Amino acid sequence: PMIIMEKGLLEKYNSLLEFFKNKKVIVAYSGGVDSTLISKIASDNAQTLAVTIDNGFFSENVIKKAENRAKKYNIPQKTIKIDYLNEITDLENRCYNCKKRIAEELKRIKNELNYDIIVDGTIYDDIFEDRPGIKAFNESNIISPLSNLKFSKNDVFELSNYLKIDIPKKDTCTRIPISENMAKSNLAEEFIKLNFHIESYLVRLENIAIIELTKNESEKIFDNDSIERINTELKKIGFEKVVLDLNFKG
Amino acid sequence: IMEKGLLEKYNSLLEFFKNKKVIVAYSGGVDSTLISKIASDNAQTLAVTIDNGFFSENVIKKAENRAKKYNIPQKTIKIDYLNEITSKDLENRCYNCKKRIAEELKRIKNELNYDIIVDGTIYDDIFEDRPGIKAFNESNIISPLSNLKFSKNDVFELSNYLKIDIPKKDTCMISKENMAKSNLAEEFIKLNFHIESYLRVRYLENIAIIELTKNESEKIFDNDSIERINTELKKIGFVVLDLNF
Ligand SMILES: Nc1ncnc2c1ncn2[C@@H]1O[C@H](COP(=O)(O)OP(=O)(O)NP(=O)(O)O)[C@@H](O)[C@H]1O
Ligand SMILES: Nc1ncnc2c1ncn2[C@@H]1O[C@H](COP(=O)(O)OP(=O)(O)NP(=O)(O)O)[C@@H](O)[C@H]1O
Repeated sequence: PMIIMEKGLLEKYNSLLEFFKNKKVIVAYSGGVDSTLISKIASDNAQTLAVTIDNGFFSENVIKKAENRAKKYNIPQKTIKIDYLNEITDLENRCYNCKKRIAEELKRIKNELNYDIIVDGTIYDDIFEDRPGIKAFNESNIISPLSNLKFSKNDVFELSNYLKIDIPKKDTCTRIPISENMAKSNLAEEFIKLNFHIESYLVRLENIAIIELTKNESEKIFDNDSIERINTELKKIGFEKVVLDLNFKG
Repeated sequence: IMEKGLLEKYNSLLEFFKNKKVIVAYSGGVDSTLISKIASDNAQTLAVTIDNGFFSENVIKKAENRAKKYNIPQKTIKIDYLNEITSKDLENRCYNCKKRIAEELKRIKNELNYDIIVDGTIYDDIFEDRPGIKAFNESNIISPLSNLKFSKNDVFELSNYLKIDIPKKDTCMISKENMAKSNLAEEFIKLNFHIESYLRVRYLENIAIIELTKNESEKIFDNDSIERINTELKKIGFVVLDLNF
């Protein structure tokens, strides 16, 4: 080994090295950190083409940055345009259908170019979240090696740094109280107070319920049952997320 | 409008727009849709969307379709801003970039011999740090929602009273210091509490949002863990746990 890194990450990296060997690899490339990492590893070790599908959901600035970032790392890259907007397909089934249309090109591109595999930049952390398009890519036989090797996001950052891939800066363009929300707050307090016998002092932003409380009550909510009930019911009041302050007051 | 406060703001807008030719800096978002619709119902109005390459086609199309839906006259003007190197600070890149939009809006106002340019900045916005607000002011672009002290709730309420739909979430939908802070928080909790499975630390406004699976959740439940995790994730300078596992 030419880099010294933790054995866990080194095994994952080595698995990637062997997997790409002697393959012609189409990489589904979005320009982000995750798909940049695997594009660079593939291109350093195999005949590789990073393919960006421009379906109208990425601005020119984002597309240009992805192209310049591939050139910077000597990753062969092409941007292929589809007019997906004019071919519409449902309620968020757009996610699956939008991603499926991206998956369907690339599979066309892989067959036209007689390449061997398509890989993407989906990581292990991603498959625990609600991302419908992961199904859509699997249905086109697009492999997620970072997910197969159980890459966390931390593993992506560390491996990127070892391979001297810069984390891209933010476009952005920082810091971000009325009362309906006083009503939601109080009813959330009243609900938990009445149901968990939370006599002691205890719900605070952007429709997110921030709960504060003391240690003695804290042992009561630890059972998942409570949390499952507390998360659904404080969302019935319309809070989109329920969250608990780990700063237990005196 | 069941509220006199909101009724007064609305009436102030109607009175100000009467008999004026109004250019609206229109992005398709809730705020500039609200003032475009009020201008458009009460005055000769043109909603202008500047396509500078930082908005996707989908966003442009949705703004155009949203204008058509509410009978707001609308035009998308494309500029090739990306080809111009004029700024190099993240606050001067914003400022100079927004200046380029403002300058295009001012060109259109003079060419069409219109009277005023208004935008959708609200009162809440001016307390946050957004560089381009300076740039629009320097082109004499007015912020009526800010001048009348619209909060975010006032916009939502007035929109509902005027039957403007609040747009749904976009399909399938961050500095280096905060990526770094988050990453160190994950590393800390994973290594210390044997969180083999999924663990992530989301950051909003320097607040640590911890995410994890049900099976791992049993590990952190004891007060001891939370006391240590709350102090140490503040050592990084951020602490709260998302109850939706
Ligand atoms: N327009 C696109 N063209 C090509 N590949 C794409 C495109 N959009 C997404 N992908 C791929 O699909 C993967 C998963 O999509 P997504 O759920 O949006 O993850 P992601 O957060 O964008 N990953 P990344 O941006 O590379 O760090 C990405 O890592 C890319 O490999
Ligand atoms: N591309 C654009 N073309 C025309 N006007 C624009 C454009 N982008 C922004 N504006 C105007 O500038 C105002 C303030 O900019 P900004 O705060 O970035 O937009 P925004 O849509 O209000 N985002 P947000 O306040 O977070 O909802 C908008 O309300 C619009 O009136």
